[PDB]
Amino acid sequence: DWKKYGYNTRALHAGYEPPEQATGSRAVPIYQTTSYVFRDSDHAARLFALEEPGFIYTRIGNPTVSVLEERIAALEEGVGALAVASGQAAITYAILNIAGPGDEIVSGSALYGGTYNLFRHTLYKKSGIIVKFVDETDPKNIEEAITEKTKAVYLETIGNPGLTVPDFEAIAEIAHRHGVPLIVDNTVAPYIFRPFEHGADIVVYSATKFIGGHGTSIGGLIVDSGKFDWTNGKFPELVEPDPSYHGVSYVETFKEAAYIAKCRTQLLRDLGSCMSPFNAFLFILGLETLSLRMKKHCENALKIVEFLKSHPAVSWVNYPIAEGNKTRENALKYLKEGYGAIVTFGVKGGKEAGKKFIDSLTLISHLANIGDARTLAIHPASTTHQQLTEEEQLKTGVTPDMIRLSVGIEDVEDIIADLDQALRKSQE
Amino acid sequence: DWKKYGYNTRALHAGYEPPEQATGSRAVPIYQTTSYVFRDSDHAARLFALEEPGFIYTRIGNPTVSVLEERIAALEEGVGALAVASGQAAITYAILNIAGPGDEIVSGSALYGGTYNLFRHTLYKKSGIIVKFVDETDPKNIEEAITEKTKAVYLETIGNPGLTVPDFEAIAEIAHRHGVPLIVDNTVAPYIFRPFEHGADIVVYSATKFIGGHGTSIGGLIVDSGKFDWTNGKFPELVEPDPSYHGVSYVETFKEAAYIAKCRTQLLRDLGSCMSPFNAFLFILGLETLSLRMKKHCENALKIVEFLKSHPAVSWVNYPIAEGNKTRENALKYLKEGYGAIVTFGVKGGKEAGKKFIDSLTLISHLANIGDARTLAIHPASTTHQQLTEEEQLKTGVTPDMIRLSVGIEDVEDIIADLDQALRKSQE
Amino acid sequence: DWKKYGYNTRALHAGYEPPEQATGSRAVPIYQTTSYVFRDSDHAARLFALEEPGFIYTRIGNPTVSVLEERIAALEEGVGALAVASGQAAITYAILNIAGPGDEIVSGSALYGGTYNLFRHTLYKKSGIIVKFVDETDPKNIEEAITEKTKAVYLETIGNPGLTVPDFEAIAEIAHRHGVPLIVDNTVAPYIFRPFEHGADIVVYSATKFIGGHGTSIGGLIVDSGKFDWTNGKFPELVEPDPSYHGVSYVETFKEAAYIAKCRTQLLRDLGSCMSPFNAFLFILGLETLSLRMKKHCENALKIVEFLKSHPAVSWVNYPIAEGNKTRENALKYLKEGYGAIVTFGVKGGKEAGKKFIDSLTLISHLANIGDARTLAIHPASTTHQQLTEEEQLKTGVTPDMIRLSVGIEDVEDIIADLDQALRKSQE
Amino acid sequence: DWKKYGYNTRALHAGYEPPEQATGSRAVPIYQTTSYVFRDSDHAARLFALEEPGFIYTRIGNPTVSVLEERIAALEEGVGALAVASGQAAITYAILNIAGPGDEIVSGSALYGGTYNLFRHTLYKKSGIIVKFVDETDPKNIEEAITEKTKAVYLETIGNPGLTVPDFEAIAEIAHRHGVPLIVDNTVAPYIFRPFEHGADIVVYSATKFIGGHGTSIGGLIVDSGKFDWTNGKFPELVEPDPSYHGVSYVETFKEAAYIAKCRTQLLRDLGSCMSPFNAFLFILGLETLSLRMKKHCENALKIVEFLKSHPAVSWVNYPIAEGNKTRENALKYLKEGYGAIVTFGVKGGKEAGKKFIDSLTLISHLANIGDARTLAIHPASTTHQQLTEEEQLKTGVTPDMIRLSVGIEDVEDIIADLDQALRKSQE
Ligand SMILES: C=C/C(=N\Cc1c(COP(=O)(O)O)cnc(C)c1O)C(=O)O
Ligand SMILES: C=C/C(=N\Cc1c(COP(=O)(O)O)cnc(C)c1O)C(=O)O
Ligand SMILES: C=C/C(=N\Cc1c(COP(=O)(O)O)cnc(C)c1O)C(=O)O
Ligand SMILES: Cc1ncc(COP(=O)(O)O)c(C=O)c1O
Ligand SMILES: [Mg+2]
Ligand code: NA
Repeated sequence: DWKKYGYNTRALHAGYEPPEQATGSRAVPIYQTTSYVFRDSDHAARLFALEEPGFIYTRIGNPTVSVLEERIAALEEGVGALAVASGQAAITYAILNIAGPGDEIVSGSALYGGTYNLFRHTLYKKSGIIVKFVDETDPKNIEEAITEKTKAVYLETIGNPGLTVPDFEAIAEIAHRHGVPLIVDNTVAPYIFRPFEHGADIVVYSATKFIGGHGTSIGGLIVDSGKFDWTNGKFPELVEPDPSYHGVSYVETFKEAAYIAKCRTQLLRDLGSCMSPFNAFLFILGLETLSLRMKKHCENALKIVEFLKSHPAVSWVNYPIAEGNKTRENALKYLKEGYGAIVTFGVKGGKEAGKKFIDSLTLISHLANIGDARTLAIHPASTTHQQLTEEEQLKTGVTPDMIRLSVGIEDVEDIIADLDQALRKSQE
Repeated sequence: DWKKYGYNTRALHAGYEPPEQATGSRAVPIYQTTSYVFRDSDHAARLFALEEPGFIYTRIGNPTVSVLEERIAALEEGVGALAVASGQAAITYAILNIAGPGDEIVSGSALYGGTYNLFRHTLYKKSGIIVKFVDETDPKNIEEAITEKTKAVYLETIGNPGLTVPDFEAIAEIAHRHGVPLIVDNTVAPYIFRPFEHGADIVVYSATKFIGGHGTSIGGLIVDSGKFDWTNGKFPELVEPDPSYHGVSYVETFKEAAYIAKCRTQLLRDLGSCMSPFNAFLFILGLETLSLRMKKHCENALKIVEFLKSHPAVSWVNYPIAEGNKTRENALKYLKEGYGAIVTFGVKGGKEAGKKFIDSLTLISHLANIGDARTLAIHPASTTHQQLTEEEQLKTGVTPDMIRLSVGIEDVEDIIADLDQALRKSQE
Repeated sequence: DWKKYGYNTRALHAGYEPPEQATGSRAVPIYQTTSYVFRDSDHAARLFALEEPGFIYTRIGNPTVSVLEERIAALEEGVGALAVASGQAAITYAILNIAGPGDEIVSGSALYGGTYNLFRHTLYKKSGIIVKFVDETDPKNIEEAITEKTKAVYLETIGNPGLTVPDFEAIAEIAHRHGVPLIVDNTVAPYIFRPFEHGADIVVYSATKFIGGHGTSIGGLIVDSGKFDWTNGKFPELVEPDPSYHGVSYVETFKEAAYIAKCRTQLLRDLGSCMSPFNAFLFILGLETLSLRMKKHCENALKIVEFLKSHPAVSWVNYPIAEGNKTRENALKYLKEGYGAIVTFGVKGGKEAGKKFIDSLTLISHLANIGDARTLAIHPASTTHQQLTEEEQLKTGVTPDMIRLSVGIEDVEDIIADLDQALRKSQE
Repeated sequence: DWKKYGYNTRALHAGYEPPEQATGSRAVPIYQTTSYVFRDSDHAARLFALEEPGFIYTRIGNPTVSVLEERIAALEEGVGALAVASGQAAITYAILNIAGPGDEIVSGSALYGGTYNLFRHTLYKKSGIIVKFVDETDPKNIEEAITEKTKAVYLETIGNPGLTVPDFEAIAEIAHRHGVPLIVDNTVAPYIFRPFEHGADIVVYSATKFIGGHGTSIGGLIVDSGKFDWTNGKFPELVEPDPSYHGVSYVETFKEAAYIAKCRTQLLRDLGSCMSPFNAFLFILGLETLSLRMKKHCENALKIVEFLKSHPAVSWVNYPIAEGNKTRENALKYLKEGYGAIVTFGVKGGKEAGKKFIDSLTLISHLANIGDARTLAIHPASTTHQQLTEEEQLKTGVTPDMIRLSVGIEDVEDIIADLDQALRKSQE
C-alpha cells in the first residue's frame, strides 16, 4: 500500500487496506449512493468547511472512487489522485486548475485528436486559454514558446498516433526554470513508464484505455506528484484565500496536495465531471492485471512490427524505436520496459488500399478506442483526427495513408494471420 | 413513445420501442462499453463527420443513455435531450453552449448553493462569464439586468430552498423580446410541472433527485424544446460553420435540435462530462414510477406542513402555498399537481435548537440530498449553502435558523412521529 | 424496521437502519464480493460452527442480500427470510427443507406451469417426493389427500392463471390439525395479501415479478412466519442433532427461526441456489415502490376486465371476482386491497383468433413474465404451461383458447386502445 | 472463436463474434432483463417446445450468460457449457442430470469440504444418491467400488487441500470400460490443465475462483465434452422420450450436446439455480486475463514453497510435486504448465501456533476463498472442512495443524515478507 511495496502488491491492496470495517468485504464494494448520513450537525459543518475529511456527496467524493484514486496515487507514487468522468475531463481539469482566460499553455504536437481540438478550439472558445503548439521533438521549441502567461508544459508520453517520445528531463528542466509545471499524459504507457521519475509534476490518464483494459468504461484520472512549488506568484489561486471556502489556502491547508485538492473542491464540485462508483469498480479490477497485460501488449507489438516490415503490401512501419523515427533515441532512453502497443503503417495504394485492408479484417476490431485487450485498427485521418485540418494532422503525425493498430493480447499468430489475409486482399 | 400516449405509458416505453432487435430484451440493456464496431471504413467516416447518426464512443453517446435521453425528451415534449455526469455539469453545459468569456447571464436568486457558487465564482474564474443575480420575484428585475452581452435567462422552478416560484410566462416574454432563451432548472418538480408549456426553451435536471428517486446515482439532463430561434446573431456558434467539424452548421444540419446537438458534438466530446450507462439504467427505472412517487411526495408534504404549523416548538413553516410565501400567487398559478416535497421550518430557540432537532432524529436521515424516497433533513446555512456569505444566503432564501425537509414516501404517521419526538427534545 | 412502523416505512428502512457504519452510505451498497476478512482464527471458527452470526461467504450470505431478506421479513412480519436464485429455487428449497425421498406433498392444482412440472416430474425423479394434486376449491379435498407421509400443504394465493383463490384459513386448519405447515406462493399478491394473517406458515415469492416490478432480475424469496411447531416428530431434521454441524439442533439454537435457518445452512450452502448482490440491490429498489405499483396494477386490471366484458370480439373474461369464478367468494373475503393484475380472456374464433390477437399487439408486449410495469400478454397453453398434458392444463385452469394478460401501470387508455385494435384484427 | 485460434484469442472473442448486431457494442452488454419479446405466436410456441433455439426467460438462458457459456466451451473445446448460480450448483446439477434416488457415484476423497458435505449428507438425504468415497491415489479403488448402480466417477484435478493428483487416464479407462463418464472438478486448474485431453467427459468449475480471479462473484460452470455415448442403457433420461417436453429425446434432438442440453431444459428450468447476467459479465472479464494470472499464480507458489521449506518455524510443506506427496508422479505427468497456486504447511507448535500465525498476518487475507488475485490463508480444519469428522478430514488430506495458502499475484517479495514476520511471531 505504501512506497515500500511492489507495484503489483500495491495494485492489489493500496487504498483498501484494511477492508471496509463494517462487514470486512474483501472486494471493493460498489457504493452506488449519492449521500451519506452525518454523525451530527457539527460533523456535517466540519465536513462542508474542509475542517475534517470524510464523505459528503458522490459528486465530490465516494468510497469506491476513493479506492481507485488512492491506488493510482500509490502506483504513481504521487501525493494524491482524482478520478473524473473521462480522459477529456481529466485533461480539461488539469489545465483549468492552474489556467484561466488570457493564460497560455505550451503543448507538444504529437497529440490525440480530441486533445488537440480541446486545446485549439474548445478551451479557447470557452475558457479563453491560448495553447501554443510546438514541435516538442526539439526541447528548444518548448523554451522559445514560453512567455510570462504560460502556466504549464504539456506532453504525451508516446504521441497518439505520432509515436514520438519527447525528452522529458530536458523539457522538465526548461519548464521548472521558467516556474511552470510539466504535465504528462501517460494514457498509453501506465506501469511501463513512470513520468514523475523523469521531471513530470502532474500526470493525467485516460483510464478508459490500458488502465481499464477491457473497453467497458469511460474514465479519467489526475495524479499530483506533490513535487511542484506553487508559491512563485504564477498560481495565486493555490495560495491566496479562497472566497468560496471562506479563506482556505490550498498550500497552507493541503501542503503538498494543494493542486489535487483544488481539483476536487473547486472544479469537480462546480463543473461536475464525476465518475460513477460502478465505473470506478471496473477500473479497480483493471489495475489488478495491468502489469501482466502491458508486458503482453508490448511483447506482441514488437512482433507485429517485425511482421509488417517484411510484408510486400506494407509501404512503411512506425514504432517508437523504428529506424526512421525522429525520436528513436528518446524512446531507447526513457522506455526501458516496453515501447507501447500502438503500431502504425501504410499500405501500398495509399488511402484507398488501406480501406480495403480495414474492411477485410475478420478478427481485429474496427472501432474508436485504444488499450483494449482486443487488437484494434482504425484510419485516424477520417476518425480520431478528422476534426483537424490536413496540416494539423501532419503536425500530430497523422498521414492520409496511416493505419493505426492497437495490438492486443490475443495469441500473436492469430493477430498476424488476420493482418496477412487482409493485406493480401488490400492489393486486389 | 409519441405525443399521443399518456405520461405513464411514455415513462414505460418511450425511447425503447421496439426492444433491441438482436435479442428482444424487454428491459433496457446496460451497454457498459466504450466503443462500437463500424460496418466499414465509409461508415466510420460518415459517423465521425456527422453525416449519418449512430454510435461512435461512449463519451459522446451510448445506447442505454440514448433511451434515457429519448424518454426524458418524450416526457418533456422536447426535440432531444442530453445526459451528463451530474446536475452541475448539465448547468455548466447549458450555459457554455451559448456563452463564453465576456458574455453575461441573468439568473434568478433562489438558487441551490452549488449553482450559485458556479455562477458567482467558478464560471467567472474559468470561463470569464459574468452572471447577474437579480430578484426574480418581480419580473421587472429580469428586464432591467439584460444587456447586449446577455446570452440567456436562468431560473429554478421552485427555489432550493427558498421555495419561491418565478413568473415563468412573464419572464419568458422578457427574455424572448430581448432575443435570449429561458433556461429552467426543473430538478425539484419533474412530472408535476412542465416548463416548456410556460415559456421555457431549455430545461435542465439534476436526475440525481426525484427522477432517480432512490438516492443511488448522480446524473444530469439537458432538454431542448426546439422552440428557440438561434439565428438572431447572438449565437454564431450555432449558425456559422464549425471549424472543428469542417463547416457543419448546427441550425442547418440539425434544424430544431441545433442547441442540444452542439451540447454533444462540442461540449460533451471535448469537456467530457459523460454519464455512465449503469447510472442511466437506474434513472430509467426511476422514471417508471416517477408519477406515483411525486403524488405521494406532495401528498405527504401537505400533511407535514399542517402538522408543523400546529406544533408548539415550531417558529415558522414555509411551503410554496404557505400564506406568508412571497410568491404564493405564482405557486397557485403554475403548480396544479402538487407543490413539491421540500418543506422548511424554524424551531423556537433559533439555530441552536434546530441543531438539537437534527441530532434527535431516529428515522429521518441527516444527509445532503433531496428527492429521495426516504425523508431527509439538513441545515442549509452550514451545508448546501455554506459557500455563500451571510447576505448571499439571505438572497437565496436561506436563514440561519432554517431546517430543510425533503418529505419522503414513508407512511406519514411515522414521519410525523419522528418529527414530534425530535421537536420536543429540541426544547430541552 | 419493526412491527410498529407502517408498510411503506418498512419498505424504505427495514433491514438497513442504521446505514452501513463505515461510510454511512444512505443507499444499500452493492457488496459484489465473494469473501470477508475474519477478525481472528477464533472468530472464523465460531462463524463456521454456527456459534456466532456474521458473514462468511457470499454463497451462504451477503450484506446486500441480508437487507432484502430482513426487509422482506419485516413486510411479511416473519422471523426471517432467505433470498435465492429464482422463484423456482425458492419453491424447491421450501419443499426440500422438510421433505425427502418417500415423503408426500399435498398441492393445489391452480399452479404456474413451472411449479406443476417441478412437482409432477422433477421433484419425483430427482428427490423421490410424491406430490398429490387436488382441487383446492373445496378444502375437503385437502383433508382427504393427507397421509402420514405428508410433510406440507402448498397453495398459490391467486392461481396463475386459473385465478382461483383457496380458502386459506379453512385449509390452514386442516394442515395444522394433521401437524403439517401450510406453504403459500404469494408471488402475484405481495403487499395486497398477507398470508401469515390467514394461517400460512411459510411464504415463497418469485421476486422476479411484482416485487422487482421492472422485469430486470430473476430472484426468489422464502419467508418463515416462525409460528409452526417443528417438534411433533414429522420433521426430525429440524430437531435432531445435525451431523454436518456437529450436533446443532435447529429448534434449540434458532428457536422460532429453525426452518429458515436450515434453508441457509443446509440447502443454500450445499445446493447453491444463491442470489447475486446486484440482483438483491434491484429488488430492494423495487420494494420501495411496491405498494404504489400494486395499487395501480389492480386499478388498471379492474378497468381492463370491464372493457373486455363489453368487447364484441371477446368470448369470455375471467378475474378472481368474475361472476363465473368458482372461488369468487374466497376472493371477496381474503382480497380486500385489490384483486391482482392478471386477467384471462378468450377471443371468438378460439385458439386461432387468439394468435391473431397476440400478433397484432403494438404496445402490449408478447413475452414470458408477469408483474412487469409494462402490460404483457401470452398464450399459456403453448408457453408457460406447454409442458403439461391437455388434461393437466385443464386442471390448472388453462384452456386451449386462453389469453393471459398482466395489466401494467401504463395509462389505461393506451392499454385499452392497443387491445381494441388488436381484437378487431383478430376477427378478420 | 474456433479450435484453430489460440487460447488467448478465444478468451477474448469466442462467443461474441460478431458483436451484438443492433449497436455493434464491442463489450458484452449486461442484459439485465427477465424476458424477451417474441416475433409472433408461432415463434413463441417453437421456442417453448424446443423446436427452435432462442431466448425465452433469463432463468433458462440469457444473452450475456450465453457469451460466457460459449467462451468457456470454446476454451475447453467442448460442445457446450451451462452457467449456474455457484460451483456447488454446478456439482449438484452435474450429478442430478444422470443420477437419482438409489443410484451410486464413485468419488475421490481429495475433496473440497462443501463437495464432501454435499456428497455425504445432502445428496443422500434429499436425492437418495449414494456416494462411495475411495482413495483415488490408486486407480484400483475406483474399479473395485463400481457397481451396476454407478452413474459416474468424480475427481478433483488437484485435491483442495490434499494437493493429490489422480491418474486421470487410468481412471477414465476404468470409468469408460464400465460405461460411466468421468467428471472432473477443474476449479483450481483452468487453462493449466485440460481434462478433456485426458479422459474426462464432463468438467465443472467454481467460476468464483480463478476464472473470476478477483473475488467479486459467485458462479459455477458445467462443460460437456460431447464425447460420451449416453445410449448404453444406464442413462434412459437422455435417450427415452421426455414426458415434460412431449416426447423430445435429448440424444436424438441435441446429438452430442444431449447431456448439457438436459441440464438446462430440466435442472436449470425447474430447480432454478440460475446465474445473474451481471455476474456473468464479470466472469467474462476475468477470462480475458486467465492465462496471464495462472502463470503468475504458479510461479509465485513455487517460490513460496521454497521459502516455506527453509523456514525454521515450518514443520512441513506440501505441493503437488513435493517429495512426500503420494501422487508426485501423476502431478509431473499431467501438469506441464504449472502446479497450481494452493500451498499447505504446518507450523511448529501444532494447531496453537498456526492460529497465532494466521492472526499475525498484515497483508495476506484471512478469509474463505481460493484463486483470488490476493494471497489468502485459512485453517481448513475449523473452516472449509469443519463439517467433516476428524476421520473424514484426514481422508481429504486435512490435518489439525494444516494452514492453506492461496498464493496470489502480488510481488513475491512482499508475500514472503508477510509470511516471515507472521511465522516468527507464531513461535512466541
Ligand atoms: C446535495 C445536492 C442538492 N442539490 C443539487 C442540485 C443540483 C446539482 O445536481 P448534482 O450535480 O448534485 O447532480 C442542481 N440543481 C438543483 C436544483 C439541485 O438541488 C441538495 O440536496 O440541496
Ligand atoms: C415466467 C415465469 C412465470 N411465472 C414464474 C412463477 C414462479 C417461478 O418463479 P421464477 O423462477 O420465474 O422466478 C413461481 N411462482 C409463480 C406463481 C410464478 O408465476 C410466468 O410469467 O407465468
Ligand atoms: C469457500 C469456498 C472454497 N471452495 C469452493 C469450491 C467449490 C464450491 O464452489 P462455490 O459454490 O463456492 O462457487 C467447488 N469446488 C471446489 C474445488 C471448491 O474449492 C474454498 O475456499 O476452498
Ligand atoms: C492519449 C489520450 N489522451 C486522452 C484521451 C481522451 O480519453 P477519453 O476517451 O477517456 O475521454 C485519449 C482518447 O483517445 C487518448 O488516447
Ligand atoms: Mg519565461
Ligand atoms: Na467453541
